[PDB]
Amino acid sequence: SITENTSWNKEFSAEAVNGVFVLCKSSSKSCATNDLARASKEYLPASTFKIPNAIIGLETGVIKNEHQVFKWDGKPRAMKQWERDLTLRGAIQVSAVPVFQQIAREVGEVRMQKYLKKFSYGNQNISGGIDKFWLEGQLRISAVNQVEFLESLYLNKLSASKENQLIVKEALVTEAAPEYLVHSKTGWGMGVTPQVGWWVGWVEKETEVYFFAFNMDIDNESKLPLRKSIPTKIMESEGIIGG
Amino acid sequence: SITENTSWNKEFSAEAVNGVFVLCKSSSKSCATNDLARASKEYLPASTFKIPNAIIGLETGVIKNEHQVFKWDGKPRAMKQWERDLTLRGAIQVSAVPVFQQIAREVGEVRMQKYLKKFSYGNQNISGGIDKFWLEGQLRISAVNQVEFLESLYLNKLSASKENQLIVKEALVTEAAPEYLVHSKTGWGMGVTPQVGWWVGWVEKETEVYFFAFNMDIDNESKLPLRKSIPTKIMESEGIIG
Ligand SMILES: *C(=O)[C@@H]([C@@H]1N=C(C(=O)O)[C@@H](S[C@@H]2CN[C@H](C(=O)N(C)C)C2)[C@@H]1C)[C@@H](C)O
Ligand SMILES: *C(=O)[C@@H]([C@@H]1N=C(C(=O)O)[C@@H](S[C@@H]2CN[C@H](C(=O)N(C)C)C2)[C@@H]1C)[C@@H](C)O
Repeated sequence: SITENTSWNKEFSAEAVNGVFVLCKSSSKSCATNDLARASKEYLPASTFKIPNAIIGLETGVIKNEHQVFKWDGKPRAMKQWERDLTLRGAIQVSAVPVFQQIAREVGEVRMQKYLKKFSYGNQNISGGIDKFWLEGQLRISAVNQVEFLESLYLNKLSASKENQLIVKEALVTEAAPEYLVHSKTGWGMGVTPQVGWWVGWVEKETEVYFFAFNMDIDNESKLPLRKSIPTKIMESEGIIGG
Repeated sequence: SITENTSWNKEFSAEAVNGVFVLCKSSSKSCATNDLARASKEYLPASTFKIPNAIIGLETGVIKNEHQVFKWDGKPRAMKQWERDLTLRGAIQVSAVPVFQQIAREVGEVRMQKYLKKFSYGNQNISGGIDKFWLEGQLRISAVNQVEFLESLYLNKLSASKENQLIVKEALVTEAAPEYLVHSKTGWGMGVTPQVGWWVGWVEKETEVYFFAFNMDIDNESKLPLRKSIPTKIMESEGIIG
């Protein structure tokens, strides 16, 4: 149920990219990858962890509803993009880590641990501090596991209410056309070596659905756009993205 | 306390059309329009009815859940874009009336009437045949009432499950950026005279929300793009777009 698509490393060679793409039609029982070994290798989730963190935040009541506004207290934040009040969708889409760090502290270790067990989320290792484990701690997850987790979310089959799964799904829409709809989330983990870049999500086109996860080593910061463009080119070539 | 902004009319006269835009910031208690009278006048909803129809289809269980596929039976349809299997978002986004006429049939008049009452939807008149009333029947709704209805949907305050309100909201997304999200639906009602063009929806911009509803008299298909361009120009003047 996972096959190595040699037809794909051609897209990684031009930019000298060490990375993996996993692409599954309908279910995680029909996947292909450019690299079987790397597909199952676990990497720091970085900002992709905002997807389970948001679901857990809602399930525990730490996050009130999709209308909650996370107010900026005026204190300097690492990125200018974070120095403003944010909705839940805004916090996710601009990757506002201080909002999610506060959410993780309020969830707490015991509940965080349990929910990552219920979600089968990577190595389920939350060592390194309740507000740091997905940034520079021990949590690790593979591209295959990402696509299993997102398929569950799409189907409302995670161990969470359908309502809370639906709230997080709308928060992840990144491209909307009358032809197709994309839900997705990037990551850049600078707290590990090599640094890791992610783009994960799913595409609904016509009456089909494709789940994907991409990660790569980030050799330098100017390579960051490849985390979306390489998988985008692959999916465009297969007809998955595009009208 | 809806306010009249007469300067907005320049956008209609620039394009030789008659119509109304209603725009509200935060809630339906802070609204402005170019034409106070027309803002409250009721017009056939046409394809904008797919919003309540979708919600009612899910509430009644006619639509199983968000992943329902509406299979095309091979019989010819009025638009080639409807001759295919469609998801709920697909059917809404291409305005596939045959899908919604089958939903309305299965819902039935008694349940359709009950929900339009709960939703305070226009004159709630579903005379005209169960699969025709919003296309050539007696149903009529104003721009103000569309904004009130969509405000209730945004807030999950319609008389339907939160889940089903969320499902239809995702089906209505038409533009997405990290801090800017648009949910919207067009309409063209040619089963009435004059014909009516609509665009209704709401914009979530940073932490603010703006609800809107636009309609205009349509001679024919050629003026349909104005349903988006006139609202876009007014909302730009209000600082919402850029
Ligand atoms: C997540 O993995 C980490 C964050 N992801 C980043 C990235 O993808 O560049 C940055 S935050 C960045 C601020 N400008 C961007 C934006 O506003 N949009 C793309 C909408 C995102 C950061 C390193 C971290 C939070 O773990
Ligand atoms: C609804 O008001 C009516 C429909 N609205 C139409 C319109 O706005 O032109 C047409 S269907 C139209 C065909 N192409 C459009 C589209 O976005 N795609 C093909 C992607 C949809 C129709 C008269 C009616 C169904 O009530």
